[PDB]
This record gives sequence, structure tokens and C-alpha cells, in this order.
Amino acid sequence: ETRDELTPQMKEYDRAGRVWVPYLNYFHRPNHRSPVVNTDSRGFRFVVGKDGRTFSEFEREPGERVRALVGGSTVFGVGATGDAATLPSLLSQRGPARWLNFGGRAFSSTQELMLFLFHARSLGALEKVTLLSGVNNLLLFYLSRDYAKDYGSFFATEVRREPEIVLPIVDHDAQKTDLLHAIERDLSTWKLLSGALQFELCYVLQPLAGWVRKKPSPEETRLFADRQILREKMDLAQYAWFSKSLADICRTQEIPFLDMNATLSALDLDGRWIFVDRVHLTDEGNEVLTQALVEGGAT
Amino acid sequence: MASTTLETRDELTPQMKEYDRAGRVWVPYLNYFHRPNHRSPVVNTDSRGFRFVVGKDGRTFSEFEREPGERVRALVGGSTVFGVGATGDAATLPSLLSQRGPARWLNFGGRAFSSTQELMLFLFHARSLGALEKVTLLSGVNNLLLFYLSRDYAKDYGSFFEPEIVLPIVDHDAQKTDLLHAIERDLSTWKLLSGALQFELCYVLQPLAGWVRKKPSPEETRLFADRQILREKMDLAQYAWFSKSLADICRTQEIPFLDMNATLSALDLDGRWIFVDRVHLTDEGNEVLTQALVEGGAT
Repeated sequence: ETRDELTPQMKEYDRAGRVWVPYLNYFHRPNHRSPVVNTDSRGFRFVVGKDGRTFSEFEREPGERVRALVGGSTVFGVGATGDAATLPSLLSQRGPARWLNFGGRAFSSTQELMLFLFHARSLGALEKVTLLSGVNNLLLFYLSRDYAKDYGSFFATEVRREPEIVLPIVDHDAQKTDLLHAIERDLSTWKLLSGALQFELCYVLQPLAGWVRKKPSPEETRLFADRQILREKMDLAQYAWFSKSLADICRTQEIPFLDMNATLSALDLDGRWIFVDRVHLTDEGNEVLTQALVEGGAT
Repeated sequence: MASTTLETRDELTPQMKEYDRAGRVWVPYLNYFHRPNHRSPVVNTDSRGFRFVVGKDGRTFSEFEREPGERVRALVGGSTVFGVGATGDAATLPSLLSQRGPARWLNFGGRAFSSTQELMLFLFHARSLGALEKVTLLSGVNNLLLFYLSRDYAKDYGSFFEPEIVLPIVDHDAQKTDLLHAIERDLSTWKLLSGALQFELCYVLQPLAGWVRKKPSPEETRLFADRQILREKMDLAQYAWFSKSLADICRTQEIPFLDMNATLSALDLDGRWIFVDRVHLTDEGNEVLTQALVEGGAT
């Protein structure tokens, strides 16, 4: 099969496993061990710095400079061939400061914020939190049958089981705007935490294959050939609206904003193998993304 | 068959019928909140499930509505803040505090909430509230009660009403210090919010009938006659440990703390009808509590 042929590492992200967690609803199974992916006792992915030095369990020594990359599966590094090939590892291997992997597979913006609030007190002082996010809230909105504007939603809302707070959606395209509220509210909270914990904050719209203008590599073409939202609902008009909408939110709140889809389109990636699927990145993808992050002042 | 009479609950506390019917809905992340737009003589909730507050001159406040110049404070907690046991919205603590002035008080009581749910409810709605002068937390007991009802627990997250994050409890009494972590962690987030939103913060251990020294009223004697968790797990030894443990957390974080159980034991309430049940207050109880809160400097 193509996925096993070209991206064999994916069989291991299938086995990594999720567990139910109160409030968060889910996180990664802790203590997972494999050559591709390793998680510590709280479910956080290992980070690899220089010469194979591994960091986990919120370990922090004196004088260490620490930063946090927060997001979904792009931050976790689904599609990487190893812990060392993920963004936090690549960022740690370059810059002065080490980076924490606060990526949560399939997390919405609200789960990203909550994961940080649940553990912030164990991390020490952070210089910079970079948020690499956005796409999941758009995706899971269109995968939802019901939605609460004030709270948002998350993927496995099979968890839920006359007046209600979570209301049925009648027209996803006509009610789009409602999903922005959760992002704007979550960003406002990050802004509050930025000043209180004295870290710089940057919001980065994560890359989506259909939104990056790039002649695909032979590998990509074959991988994508194997659902109507990620298709029809996520067209370039959608990108136009979403990107603009998040840039407006961030500007109003004086949050540096960086749209990685536009950044990757401006680079010359024609024919380069960047994606293992429409959402996830290869090792080379992470290398390029990291380069663009550093370059864009988001690190 | 001999004629049937009203249950002691319906005869002495008929308003409890309305609290049974008021309703509870599922909400993501919070897991549950009050059914919105509920109408009854006893209890009313707005479009978000928050209870109505009655200010001076019988004026009702809801929907986070605010006028220019208003001084606003927030009472955050569980069913004691919500006002289960009251005969009307106007007999609840936020209403009693708003009538006294100088500020109007929001009812951020969530029925059955844990400390974590209380914090999340606030983080989900804070941006809509405007400036707050003081948040008063009236809480604690539920985290203890829910810990002893839980069969499983994740120390980093808590709980509410192949490896795992949520671990089974082997001995509640021996693992009971685990529940302090969630309280201390949430309080540190409150402490952080108090600085960023510039409001005063104060913690009040909510009353529990078994923890208040008071010769029972005749109503209370009938009502209490009818879960050992209340019988043996919440004994005076438990009260001693819990109260002292919360005092230590609050002193470390420089948060003013008030043990309402001790405050009420010191007053002359012998024979007075304070408790609708072991956890819920009468109207009279809310007046006593309000006076104690104001005199204690917790408002």
C-alpha cells in the first residue's frame, strides 16, 4: 500500500495511541516507546537537542533558555521519521533556546490553551510561546453536527452522550463566523498569559497542502490520490477568508501574525516532497517550515 | 391505604422541586452547565445558563449586561454560589451582595462544579464581563467530595461529576493529597489572572453542615433524617486536614483565605434554620453567609 510504501513511519503514529483525559477530553498515551515516536509520563513528545540529548518530563536546568511551540499534529510532528526530525527538535538544534513540544494531536485552539494552563506552572520561565494552529478549528467545525459558539468543539465529540447550549448547525458555510469566536477568545487569554508570564507571543497559521501554492512532488501526487470537506469546503476562498480573519484578530490584539501557507508559497518548493498527506509534513517539510519560522521572526 | 403526605423535602423545602427540574446540559470542556433560558418562580437562567441576579429596587441583571460606570464583582463557586436551596433568585448570595453594594455581583456559580470547572467557566467568559474589582471564590468542598466519589483520577487534571493518564484509586484516604494539586494549580492560575485583569482575589472555604458546630433547628433534624462519604469520609479530622491544607496553599500564594465553616461556628446560630440539606443553604443561611462574607472582608 502507498502509505506503507512511501511513509512507513505512519504505521507507528497509528499505534501511538490516545487516552481520555478530563476537560482536555484526550491526549497521547504516556510512556510510549518506538523508534519513530516517544512520549513521556504525561503524554508529551520527547525533544532531541544536539548530539542526541533528549529532553522530557519538563526537565529544566539552571540558566537554560526555554521556549514553547504549541499546536496540533503539525507541532507534535505526525509524519516525522523520529523525534529528532520534529519542529521543536529542529528549533532546539539551531537557536540558543530549547523548545518544548506542546503539540497535541488533533487539538483545537481551546485544547491547546488548556494543555498549557494545566502545566504552565511546571515549565519554568518561557521566553516565547509560538502558536502553530488554526486549521483544526476550521476542520472540526465542518465535521461537527452541533456547535456551541462560546465553547467551541473538538474532534471526538462522540464524547457527548429541550433547550441546549450546543446547537445543531443548519448551514456550515453560513455560520462559519461562529468558529472565529473561540479563536479570538483563546487568543485573548494567551495575550493575558503572555504579559503575566512575560513571554513573547506569536500566532502562526499552520500549513495546509491545498493552501500552499506548489507543484507537487511525485510522492505527494501518489499519496493524495489515496472526503468532501478537505476538498470542497477547504478551497482557496476558504483560505482567503480564514487567513484574513485571523490576521484581523491578531492585529486587533497586537499579536504578531504569520501565515505559513503564504510563506511557503513564496519559497520555491516545486517538486519538493513536503507533505505526507494534506495536513502532515515530512522531515524535509519540517526543515523548511523551521527555516521559515526562524526567518519570519516567529522563533 | 393510609393517606399519603408530602415528603419532608417537599413539605419543608418545596423550592427543591424546581431545582430538580431546572436542568443540566452537556457542554464541551466544561462537560456540563445549567440548561439555558429556564423560567420558574424559584430559579431563572439566561441564554448562557447563568443564574439571574436581582439588584436593588428589584432590578434583574443577566446576559453579562453592563452599563457605563457600573462597579462589578464576581462570586465564583459551586451550587452554594448558584443558590440551590434559595426560594428565589433574589435570595441568593450574588443578589444579596448586589443589594448591599457598592458593586453588583455576577453569579458565576456552577452547580456541582470542581475548582477546575469554575476556572474554565471564567476563562471562557471573562472577555465578555468587563472590568472586575474582585473575584471571590466560594469553593473547595466539591473537589473533596468528587475525589471520594471517583473510582479513577488524574492528579494533573482532576475529575468531575495499556498505560493511562486517568489512574484507578487504590485508597482514597491515602491518595487524598493528590486532590490538593488541582486546587493549588488552579489557584495559581487565578493568581495569575488577578494580576493580568487587575482584580482582587479571595478564597472562601464553602460551608458544610457537618463542619459547622450548631445545635440543629427542628426543620434540619427532620430533613437530615432520611453515600457514607458525608457520614465518615467528611468527619472533623477531614475538615481539619482540608481547612489547614487550603490555608497553607493560600498563604503560599499570598491569597486571602476565609474558612466559612469556622466563621459560622463562632456565630450564635443555635436552633436557626440554616441548611436545606447537608450542603445547601436556606434563605436565612444565605443572609448569615452574606453578613459573614462582608464582615470577614471577603467581598
